[PDB]
Amino acid sequence: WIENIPLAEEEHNKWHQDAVSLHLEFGIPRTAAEDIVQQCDVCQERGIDHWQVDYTHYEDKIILVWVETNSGLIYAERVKGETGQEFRVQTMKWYAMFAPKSLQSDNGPAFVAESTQLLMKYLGIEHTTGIPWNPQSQALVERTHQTLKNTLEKLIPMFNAFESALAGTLITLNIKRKGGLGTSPMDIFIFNKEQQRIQQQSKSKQEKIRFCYYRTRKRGHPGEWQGPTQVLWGGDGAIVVKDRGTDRYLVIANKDVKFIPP
Amino acid sequence: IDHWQVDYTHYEDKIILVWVETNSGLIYAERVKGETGQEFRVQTMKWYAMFAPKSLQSDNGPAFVAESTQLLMKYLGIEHTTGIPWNPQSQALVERTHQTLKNTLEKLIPMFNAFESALAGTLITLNIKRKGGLGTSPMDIFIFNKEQQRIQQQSKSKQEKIRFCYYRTRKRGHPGEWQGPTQVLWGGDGAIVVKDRGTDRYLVIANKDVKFIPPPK
Amino acid sequence: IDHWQVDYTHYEDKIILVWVETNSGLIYAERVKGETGQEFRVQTMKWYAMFAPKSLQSDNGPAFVAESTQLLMKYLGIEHTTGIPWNPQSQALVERTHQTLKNTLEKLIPMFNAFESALAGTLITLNIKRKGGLGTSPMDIFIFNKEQQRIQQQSKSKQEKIRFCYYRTRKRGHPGEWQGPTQVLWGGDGAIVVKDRGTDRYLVIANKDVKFIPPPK
DNA sequence: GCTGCGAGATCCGCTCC
DNA sequence: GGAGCGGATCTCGCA
Ligand SMILES: [Ca+2]
Ligand SMILES: [Zn+2]
Repeated sequence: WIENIPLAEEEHNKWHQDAVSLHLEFGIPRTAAEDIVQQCDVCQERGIDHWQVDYTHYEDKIILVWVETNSGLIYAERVKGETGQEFRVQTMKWYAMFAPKSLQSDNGPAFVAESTQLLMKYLGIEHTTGIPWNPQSQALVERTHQTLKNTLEKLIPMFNAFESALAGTLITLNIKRKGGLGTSPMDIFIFNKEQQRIQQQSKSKQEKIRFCYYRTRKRGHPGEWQGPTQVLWGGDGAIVVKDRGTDRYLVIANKDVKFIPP
Repeated sequence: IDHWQVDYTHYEDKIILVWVETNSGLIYAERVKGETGQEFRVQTMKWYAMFAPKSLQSDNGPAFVAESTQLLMKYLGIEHTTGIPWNPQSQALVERTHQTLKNTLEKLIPMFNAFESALAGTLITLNIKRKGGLGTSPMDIFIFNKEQQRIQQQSKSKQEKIRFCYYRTRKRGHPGEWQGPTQVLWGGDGAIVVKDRGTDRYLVIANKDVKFIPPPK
Repeated sequence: IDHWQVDYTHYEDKIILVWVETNSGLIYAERVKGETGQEFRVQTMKWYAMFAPKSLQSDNGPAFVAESTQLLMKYLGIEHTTGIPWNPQSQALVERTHQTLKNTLEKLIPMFNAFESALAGTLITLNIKRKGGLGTSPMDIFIFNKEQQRIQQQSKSKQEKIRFCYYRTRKRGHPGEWQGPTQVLWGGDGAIVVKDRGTDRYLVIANKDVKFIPPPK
């Protein structure tokens, strides 16, 4: 946790990994990995709970597409109409069973409305609307629709309706399609939630800013007290701080820190 | 382990179907338009899409007893049993969940304006605000059970290694011949312990004079 | 034990260097011509001539920080820190000592013509007249601290006895786990003192919450 | 119609006092 | 259990 932060930072400086890879490798919190990645000047100059929504039709019926950037999870459900009210119904019914944090979409008649933004404001999940001019996004969106629509005709004859094939497509994609060590995309999502839940136990007691002094040990010589430095994250007797001089993250034991009243 | 149940409720001349879990307590709600079996079939397959059950128990229904329905449920491979449940625990859980959801939905009336939005919002509130045990949501305990069963099923991989190794000793200031092959007993940092056949004695040998070989046929 | 602090004071355009001690409480004041590095080193050497300090604290000052000063201090080989002491205890002690010495010096200025003789007489009178408790003068505490620092004392710490036991922590009547074996420190009546490995903090555990390890048979 | 060799160190396993 | 002791084993460099 606290101890391996500089190791992750220097590894990312060497190789320029991503936040998810750093989290899976060094075990650092996802927030810390995101902070490290975002602060990279080269990176400034793809993640969990990040989804994309696209519109498609088949046999003159309305269907919505929800593609997860990381877990490769696809979800769909029948939609009566493209109006704003029905669109909101589907969007928040999507949150009924999922807990995302980011979402991207294009411009549409039901995307923008006087009540659409205020409704998502209550949910609190950040959403960005823009034009996907990235060639990677263009080629990634194309394959998902073909993959989901190819499985439709493989099970039409003995299913009664199209909404019946709606669940069959999800069964074909999210249940049987497996990579790695026989891991399904839903397995990836469920496992991701496991390590995602851990950081709540730490951030629950960390929601109150504190200033503290730090002391640098050099060959067993305490030297002096230095600070003040903002406490980044807490640990079992270890505290990580930012050095103003060397611009590096340092780890100090709990026996060389005091409390400064606000 | 992975038991599910179905129950319908009537409110304001409308029918709401509820999926209930016994061991964990998952609750799901949906608005059933008509009593035709097509709606029940599509709801069941949507549930199979969004959930991975192993056992389902339910009462009798006008559309449940149909050859096509049994054929479809056997196509999905799930099991189902007929007859009214006689377990008081299941009845108590179902009644408590139904009364709680009814109370929550009737309390939440002024906040919404639409209907489908209202049902899905009630689903959100019931599935999120329900804190059981150490503040665990029903979906949270469900994913806990899934990850626990997955890790207990996959834990056998780390146990089936039984790798083989060679070893050699220093005699009269010079290295000896590569004795083996043999199966390692315990391997830690710096050295590993092995069983010798010449003297039937345990010997600890460092990593600087060993070789690692997969077990033979 | 044997904690010292060095400070400067001004009186009638005269610089006086003062050493304040915590355990013995003795004040040592001398006259310094100027707050230069070489003279500061000379004064520290004069102070070290009859005393053997172990812990020293200093405030901010240009003479305190210097490459030659730090080399000389490492020549001393004594645990000392230099910086800005914001601890209220040290500041309060030093200001109280300064106030006391300022109050006391003006009483014996007239009959003693020499300033050095006057300050020596004042400090002599203070350390021979002022007594606390049952009549404990500061040099008695100082010699007690000095005689507690015998080299032969450290070797007399293990005659025959050494034991081991477990310990469990209690939080509002709810006990914890045994935390593994740990080394004992001393055996009291009704409770014992142990050292934690995770936090390096000394704790006290009741006898009823401690499981004794039997001696080898 | 024929050819490698041993001196000088070092321990094991032994038995005997 | 201490004790020395006979012998198998090792490398290297003559040309
Ligand atoms: Ca020759
Ligand atoms: Zn980077």
